Parts: sequence; C-alpha cells; structure tokens
Amino acid sequence: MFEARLVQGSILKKVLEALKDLINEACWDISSSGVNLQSMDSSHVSLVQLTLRSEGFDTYRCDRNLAMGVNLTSMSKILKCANEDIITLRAEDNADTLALVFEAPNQEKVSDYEMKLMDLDVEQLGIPEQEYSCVVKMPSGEFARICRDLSHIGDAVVISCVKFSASGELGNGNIKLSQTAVTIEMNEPVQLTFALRYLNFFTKATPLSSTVTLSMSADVPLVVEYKIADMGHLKYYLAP
Amino acid sequence: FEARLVQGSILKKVLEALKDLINEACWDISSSGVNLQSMDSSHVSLVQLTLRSEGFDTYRCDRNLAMGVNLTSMSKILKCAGNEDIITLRAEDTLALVFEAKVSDYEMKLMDLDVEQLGIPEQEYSCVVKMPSGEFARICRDLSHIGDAVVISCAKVKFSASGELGNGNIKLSQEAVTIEMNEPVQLTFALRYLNFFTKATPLSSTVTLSMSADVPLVVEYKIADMGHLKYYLAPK
Amino acid sequence: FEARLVQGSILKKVLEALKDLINEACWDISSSGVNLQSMDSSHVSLVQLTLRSEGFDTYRCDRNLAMGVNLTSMSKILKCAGNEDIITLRADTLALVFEAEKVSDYEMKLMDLVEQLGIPEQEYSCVVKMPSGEFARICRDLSHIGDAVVISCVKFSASGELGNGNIKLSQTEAVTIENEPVQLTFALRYLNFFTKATPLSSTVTLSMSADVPLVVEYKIADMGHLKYYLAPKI
Ligand SMILES: COc1cccc(Oc2ccccc2NC(=O)[C@H](CCC(=O)O)NC(=O)c2cccc3ccccc23)c1
Ligand SMILES: COc1cccc(Oc2ccccc2NC(=O)[C@H](CCC(=O)O)NC(=O)c2cccc3ccccc23)c1
Ligand SMILES: COc1cccc(Oc2ccccc2NC(=O)[C@H](CCC(=O)O)NC(=O)c2cccc3ccccc23)c1
Ligand SMILES: COc1cccc(Oc2ccccc2NC(=O)[C@H](CCC(=O)O)NC(=O)c2cccc3ccccc23)c1
Ligand SMILES: COc1cccc(Oc2ccccc2NC(=O)[C@H](CCC(=O)O)NC(=O)c2cccc3ccccc23)c1
Ligand SMILES: COc1cccc(Oc2ccccc2NC(=O)[C@H](CCC(=O)O)NC(=O)c2cccc3ccccc23)c1
Ligand SMILES: [Cl-]
Ligand SMILES: [Cl-]
Ligand SMILES: [Cl-]
Ligand SMILES: [Cl-]
Ligand SMILES: [Cl-]
Ligand SMILES: [Cl-]
Repeated sequence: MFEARLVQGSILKKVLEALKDLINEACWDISSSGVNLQSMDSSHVSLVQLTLRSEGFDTYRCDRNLAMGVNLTSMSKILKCANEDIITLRAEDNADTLALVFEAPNQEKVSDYEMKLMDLDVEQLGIPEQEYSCVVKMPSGEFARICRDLSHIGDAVVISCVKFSASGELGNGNIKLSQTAVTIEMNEPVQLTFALRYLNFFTKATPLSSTVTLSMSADVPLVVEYKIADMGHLKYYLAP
Repeated sequence: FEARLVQGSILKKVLEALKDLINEACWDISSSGVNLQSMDSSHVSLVQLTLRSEGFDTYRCDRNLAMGVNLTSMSKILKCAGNEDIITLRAEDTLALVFEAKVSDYEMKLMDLDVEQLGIPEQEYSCVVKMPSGEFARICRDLSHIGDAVVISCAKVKFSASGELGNGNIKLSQEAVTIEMNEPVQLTFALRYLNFFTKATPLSSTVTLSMSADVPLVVEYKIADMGHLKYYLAPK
Repeated sequence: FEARLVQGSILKKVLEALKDLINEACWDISSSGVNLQSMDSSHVSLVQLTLRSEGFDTYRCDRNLAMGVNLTSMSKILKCAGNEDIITLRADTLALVFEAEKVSDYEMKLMDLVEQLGIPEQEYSCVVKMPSGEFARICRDLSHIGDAVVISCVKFSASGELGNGNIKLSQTEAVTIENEPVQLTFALRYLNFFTKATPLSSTVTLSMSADVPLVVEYKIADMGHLKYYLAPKI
C-alpha cells in the first residue's frame, strides 16, 4: 500500500498540469525514498524527470516499492476537480487502481476518485551530475514570455551567452537580458539552437517556481529546471 | 400591460437561466404574477417561473394575457442592458422592453404559443437537500468530466458517478447544508440536464434538491422578494 | 529615420486599430509626422492616421520615406510590447526596439506600395461628442439587432428579425450635439471596425453630414488623431 497526504494538493495540480502536454504516461518509481519519474515524449526528443521527496508529504507510507503505470492524461483531468483541497494519494497493494482523495479545508466536502493504472514499467536509467558550460537563472515569467513571444516569429530559438534570437518569414528578432533577478555564469561560451515548440511545453511548469534555471553545454542536452519547494525539482531535457 | 422592475438584473439572470433548456415558452401574464411554465424539446424536464407582482415596483397587467416568447431572441434583447439598468415591459401584440440607467427601447415580436398550463401538486419528498449553489455547481461540473450521470443517495447526501477514466463519489455532511430524509432514496439523474439548471445560480445561493422516488426531482432556485425557479428532472 | 516614442502603448493601440480594417497600408513617413492613408478591401471607408513628430522624444526624418508595411504583421511584431516598453523605429526593412534590463529588438520586412488623396476640411451639419466607450456598446448592443444603424440628429436605430431597437441620448465624459437635422443609415459591421480604436482616447466625435461620408474621429493623446471616413448605405 502507498499513502501520501499533501496539505497543499495545489502542488500535485500544477505538477500534473506541467507535464500533461509533453508526455501522456510514465513509470512512477514510487519508492520509500520518494516519487521519481522518468519519461520521454512520443517523438523521443525530450526527457522529463520529476523528483518528489517523501519529506514534503505530511504523511508518507510505502510498504513495498512499486513502479506505477500512470496515464497522466486521466490523472491531470482528475486533479482538475479540486486549489486548496488536501489531496491524499492512496494505492492499494496489487490493485489496478490509484486512489486520489480530495479533502477540503472545512471537512464539509470530501471527494474520492479512482484511476485505472496501466502496465508501463521501463527501468529508468540515471543521468550524471554533469558540468555545463553556461547556465542562467532568470524569472520563470520572462523565460515564458521570451519563449512565447519569439514563437510567433520562428519555430526555434537561438540561445547564446545572454541573447535569445529567433528568425522567421515575418522577420527576425533578438531578445537580450543582461545581468541584474538574472544571473549568468559562462565558463565556456556556447551557442545552441532549440526548437521552440518543446520549450513552450516546459513553460507549463512555470507556476511551480518563480525562477527557472537553464543549463547548456555542447556535449549534453539543455536542462530547464523548475524547483518544487521542499518536495524536490522538475528537470526538462531538450536536444538541439 | 406594464411592469417596471428596478433590479433589472433579475430579468437578465432569469432569461440566461432558461435560454439553453427551453427556446420558447408561454407567459401567463396575470394580475397576480408573471407565471411561466414550459418544457424542453426532448420532454425530459419542466421549468416553472413565478414572478410575483409584489416584486415589480409598478405592475399594471389588467386583462389577462398569455404571451408566447422566443427566449433566445428575448435573451439577446435582455442581455443588451447592464445589470444596473431599470427595465420596464409593456404590451397591449408585441412585447416592449425599455432600459433606463441614456435610455434605450427595444421591441420583441411575440409569437403564437398558448399551451394551457397544467396544475402541479405539492408532493411529499423522501429526501430534500439545501446546499450552497456553488457547491452544487462544482459538484455537478466536476462529476460530469468523469461521467454523464450522478447518483444522488441520501444518508442522515452523496453524489457519485462512473465513467471511462474512472469512478467518483463526493460526500457532503450536514452557506449551510440540511438533509431532511423521511425515507432514504437513491436516484440517477442526467448531468447534462442538471448543468442547464445550474445556469440559474446567479439568481440566489440557496438551491434545494427536493428528491423522491415516484416523482421527478425538483431543483428549486428562489428569486429574492419575487418568486422562484423550479427545475423538474426525470430519473433514468 | 529614427523616431523614439516613450509612451509605447500608443503605437500598440494604434496598430490594433487599423489591423482589422486595413490589412496593408502605406506609411508616408514624413518630417512633420508619420501619416497613413488607406482604404479597406471593399472601398467603402478610409482611415487617415496622423502622428506628429512633436510627441516622439527624438525624431529624425532626413527624407520622404514611404514605408509599405503590413499592418497585420506589425500588430504581431508589436507583440512582446510591454505597455511601458519604449519603442523606436529605424530606416526595405523596419526595425522596432523595445526597452524596459530586457532590451528586445525586432526587424520587419516591408511591402512595396499607390499614393495619397488630399482630403479637405468639409462642413458637417450635425457633430456629436460622446464618451468613447459608450459609443462601442451602442454599436455592439445594437449590432445584435440589425446590420445597420440609423443615426439621427442623437438617436441610433437598428431593425432586424428579432425586432426594432432604438437608443437615444441628450445634451449634457459628457455629450455635445450641434446646425441642420440629418438621418443617415450606416453600415454597422464597419462601424465596430472603428470602435477598436477606443483604447487611444476617451472622446469620439461622430462628425456627420449629408453630402460627405461620416468621420468618426479619435484623438490620440497629444500625438495626433485617428480619423475614420465611412460612407452611408443606400
Ligand atoms: C535502455 O536504454 C534506453 C534508451 C532510451 C530510453 C529508455 O527508456 C527510458 C529510460 C529512462 C527513462 C525513460 C525511458 N523511456 C520511457 O519512459 C518511454 C516509455 C513511455 C513513457 O514513459 O513515456 N520510452 C520511450 O519513449 C522509447 C521507447 C522505445 C524506444 C525509444 C528510443 C529512444 C527514446 C525513447 C524510446 C532506455
Ligand atoms: C533515457 O534517458 C536519457 C538520458 C540521457 C539522454 C537521453 O536522451 C535524450 C535526452 C534529451 C532529449 C533527447 C534525448 N534522446 C535523443 O536525442 C535520441 C532520440 C533517438 C531518435 O532520434 O530517434 N536518442 C536516444 O534517445 C537514444 C538512442 C539510443 C541509445 C540511447 C542510450 C541512452 C540514452 C538515449 C539513447 C535520454
Ligand atoms: C542527460 O543527457 C545526457 C547526459 C550526458 C551525456 C549524454 O550523451 C552521451 C551519453 C553517453 C555517451 C556520450 C554522450 N555524449 C556524446 O557522445 C556527445 C558528446 C560530444 C562528442 O561527440 O564528443 N554529445 C551528444 O551526443 C549530445 C549532445 C547534446 C544533446 C544530446 C542529446 C541526446 C543525446 C546526445 C546528445 C546525454
Ligand atoms: C395534455 O397534457 C400535457 C402533458 C404534457 C405536456 C403538456 O404540455 C405542456 C403543459 C404545460 C406546460 C407546457 C407544455 N408544453 C410544452 O412545453 C411544449 C410546447 C410549448 C413550449 O415549448 O413551451 N410541448 C411539449 O413539450 C410536448 C408536446 C407534445 C407532447 C408532449 C408530451 C410530454 C411532454 C411534453 C410534450 C400537456
Ligand atoms: C407538463 O408538466 C408536467 C407535469 C408533471 C410531469 C411531467 O412530466 C415530466 C416532468 C419532468 C421531466 C420529464 C417529464 N416527462 C416525462 O417523464 C415523460 C416524457 C419522457 C419521454 O417521452 O421520453 N412523459 C410525459 O411528460 C407525459 C407523457 C404523456 C402524458 C403526460 C401527462 C401529464 C404529464 C406528463 C405526461 C410534466
Ligand atoms: C411534477 O411531475 C409529477 C409530479 C407528481 C406526479 C407525477 O406523475 C403522476 C401524475 C399523475 C398520476 C400519477 C403520477 N405518478 C406516477 O405515475 C408514478 C407514481 C406511481 C403511479 O402512480 O403509478 N411516478 C412516475 O411515473 C414518475 C416517477 C419519477 C419521475 C417522473 C417524471 C415524470 C412523470 C412521472 C414520473 C409527475
Ligand atoms: Cl507519450
Ligand atoms: Cl533538488
Ligand atoms: Cl425548445
Ligand atoms: Cl415562493
Ligand atoms: Cl487591404
Ligand atoms: Cl488634430
């Protein structure tokens, strides 16, 4: 049996909302350590890692590790029927059902939901703690705007250490944010260009953290990192 | 006939309540009240509108009148005015509506719809609920994403549904919530039709689900100082 | 040519005014002030924009520039325009630069394009001054009734399948009426076109006469005006 109670179920609503557009399903490494998820879109050009430490959950119980096949299309639709509700996630031992219980502040309205888990168990490999050439911390909003505004112009953005440049039939546009909350560290300067479509899939996680961190290097994929307070982090990986 | 209602919002929110359920209806323009009673196209629901002349600030209506009205057409006319405008209605056979504040006047071509209203009897109900309107809305809405049928059960009330992605049950315990349960009943109602009734939520916050086997459910909304909007639904 | 406008929102609300009515127009960039004159694809109405160089902080126009821009493309490239962003234009391609420290810069391709008529000041029998937003709802609320208002001297009238609808106003922001009574039926669909320029000012003047097209005029704060010439239906 797996039982996690989250007083601010809003965390779960925003997280499911974040990855909903990128992947539809994933193996959840429901472990006593925490909830780790590793998954990839249908075009196999991006990877999403979600870390949810058991410390953040007010009550966490996981007798027996478990890899859940979650249809995140159904889960996010379920979690929408809840922003202050206390969400508890209960997974009975060897049931095809993941239970999601929504308890209001006032114990007046309680709603219980069941989802049909699937068979998706892929043994997640592990990335290394890598050293990136130039990394940038900026407001999540500005990164959303830069990705959104430059998307009406071109299908891809050109990032350089910082300048965001995208070109198209309408014209060309260069957006540069100098240091100030913005902080650039460029050990070795790198110029990599990324498809804007998938970046705007990552920008759906902007309600999780106020600051987004972009790790770029020529020998590794881009790493957009949104941090979940206490619980952990949400790492997006994209290839040039 | 002439009726002046300062709180023109009441007239706006009413028409917006029924535009989706019924498209046309007869209006029993009576010296007592503006009673309307019509049924949907598919014959699975009935609305009854009571507008006491007491709520109308100036109410004339001498000779008794049965107006057939195209609510869709009237809804657009009534949604032209803002929630602050003062609304007056006049007739002799073309419904006239005037909106004060700049003053604007429109005229709606009435139609020929005179089906004789029938008498509904005050029935006893096994279970009767009084919840805050907002809860009833969300409860209906969220459950509709799951499936298209709510199973309202009653214990000294639970809304439940089962669908393709899963199954759900929402339980509410005793604004405020009251559950007079003479006999415990459980029924299944179509959520699409219920979500037409929730369009009358701006009228007031007290929604009352008078519910009982052997009779159709009656979702009642209460227009303040005037009358009430009763929504009847047939179990499946 | 370089023209820096600090109240960048103006050019935002400007381009959004013409974006719908005119898809392509010629900006005759001039030393006194940028002027635009173009007509819709149905040739029933003309818009004339006047933005004087006095409003722009720095303004240098060392030529008779005739930029054929694509207003649809410019309303787009006028996105990422924070309302308080400061926007400057330069001089075949049009550059736009936005400054807040984010400092985005854009470049636009320009079409090659027709001349400009010399519209004269002309005598209007009935001129009406009303609150700008009130005009929009008058057109919008009446629009659900019919496809044409009948403006009289001031009452607006529409007639449709649902029924007739009349809205009236009296002298009193406020309302100001003027010489000879006129009643002209005007196309509604093109009247709501002009109402998209309401964010630029709080007063609209329905300068209206019988022997000439109606002139809905909006006064851009300080910098100039935005005139709309709509012909009556018959
Ligand atoms: C052994 O070396 C590998 C190499 C690549 C992926 C892999 O698997 C994973 C490991 C860790 C984390 C996530 C995944 N992969 C996944 O989770 C998803 C399963 C469904 C989902 O959860 O979205 N696999 C695919 O998309 C996929 C299917 C088939 C071929 C592919 C080739 C390249 C990229 C992806 C695929 C294992
Ligand atoms: C799983 O966790 C990881 C961990 C580290 C990297 C990673 O890769 C990616 C990361 C971000 C974006 C895109 C990709 N992935 C890619 O760019 C392409 C897609 C293949 C294709 O173009 O069809 N390669 C593979 O996925 C692949 C093929 C064969 C063998 C492999 C062995 C290990 C890892 C990947 C492969 C996936
Ligand atoms: C967290 O994902 C990671 C993390 C770390 C490594 C990594 O990829 C590898 C894995 C094993 C062995 C070698 C490589 N890496 C390489 O072979 C070269 C290094 C340069 C060289 O050829 O010397 N980089 C790439 O292929 C590559 C570049 C950019 C984006 C990419 C996205 C997906 C796959 C590859 C790339 C993927
Ligand atoms: C004789 O006993 C009855 C029994 C049932 C309904 C009835 O009619 C009404 C009574 C009061 C108020 C309004 C209506 N009638 C209506 O609402 C509309 C027309 C007027 C309107 O749309 O407002 N008729 C129908 O729905 C309808 C048409 C044909 C057969 C039906 C069978 C069952 C249910 C409805 C119909 C009279
Ligand atoms: C009008 O005022 C009323 C008054 C009382 C009941 C009523 O009925 C309903 C109320 C709410 C929801 C749905 C229905 N209606 C129904 O349940 C079904 C229609 C379902 C179907 O045909 O699939 N029957 C009839 O309405 C009907 C058929 C024949 C003769 C009748 C004589 C009197 C009353 C009704 C009928 C309508
Ligand atoms: C305001 O709507 C009403 C109100 C009150 C009665 C009523 O219906 C009747 C009218 C005259 C005589 C008998 C009945 N009642 C009945 O026939 C039986 C009771 C037992 C019996 O008499 O055989 N109830 C039902 O059919 C029925 C159940 C559920 C929902 C329904 C919705 C529409 C129509 C019927 C039902 C309709
Ligand atoms: Cl997928
Ligand atoms: Cl972390
Ligand atoms: Cl109908
Ligand atoms: Cl009552
Ligand atoms: Cl054109
Ligand atoms: Cl002027």
